[PDB]
Amino acid sequence: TGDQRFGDLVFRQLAPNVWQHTSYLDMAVASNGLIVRDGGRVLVVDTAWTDDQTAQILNWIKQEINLPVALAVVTHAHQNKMGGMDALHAAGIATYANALSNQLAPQEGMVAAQHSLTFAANGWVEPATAPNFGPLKVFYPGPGHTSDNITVGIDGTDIAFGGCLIKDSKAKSLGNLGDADTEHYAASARAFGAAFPKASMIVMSHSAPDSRAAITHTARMADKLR
Ligand SMILES: [Zn+2]
Ligand SMILES: [Zn+2]
Repeated sequence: TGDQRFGDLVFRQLAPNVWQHTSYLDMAVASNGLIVRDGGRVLVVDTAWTDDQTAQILNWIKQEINLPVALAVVTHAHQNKMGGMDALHAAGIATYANALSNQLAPQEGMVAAQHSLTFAANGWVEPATAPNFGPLKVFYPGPGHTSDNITVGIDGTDIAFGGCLIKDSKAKSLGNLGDADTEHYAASARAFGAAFPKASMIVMSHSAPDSRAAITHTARMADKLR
């Protein structure tokens, strides 16, 4: 209830101007991103697993929102986040990613975003690299899930997007591979929480939106790794 199926994708409205988009890849693994309505334009966080799935995202937006997609930001260089970059570019959408994500993308078989984000030493995005991001507040919490993994808060809402960094409050593991920073993971998770201290709805890549318990639980799980 509240979920719209659209082809093989699923869309859930989280707020008047925010939807979660979900795509699947058989390895039947879900991956979430965000769609944000900002006045006369749409902003997208993360692609779907594939170009064709991402094109469907844009199809859904055209139908349900009917506003031009101005830009997209992807939160790290893995297929579930950057797999549909070509689809974004073919639609004339300006794309942004961590400079490191763009550096890693060719090795991961991903297409690099058109623009590179860089970050101050306190983790907040450098304003000039993220021009006209509207309500999107982009924060690099430090290495965790990956070295390049970044997070996005939505001003005007209680929503913060933790991507693959944050696991749900009942997650039985962190499901990291070799590119995880198991030393700094805990601190990065907590940095994310501190960057968006008022966010009460935490959106993440691999499960439904959860409370702030997702953040503290993730950090506590990561504490066991150090
Ligand atoms: Zn990942
Ligand atoms: Zn993931």
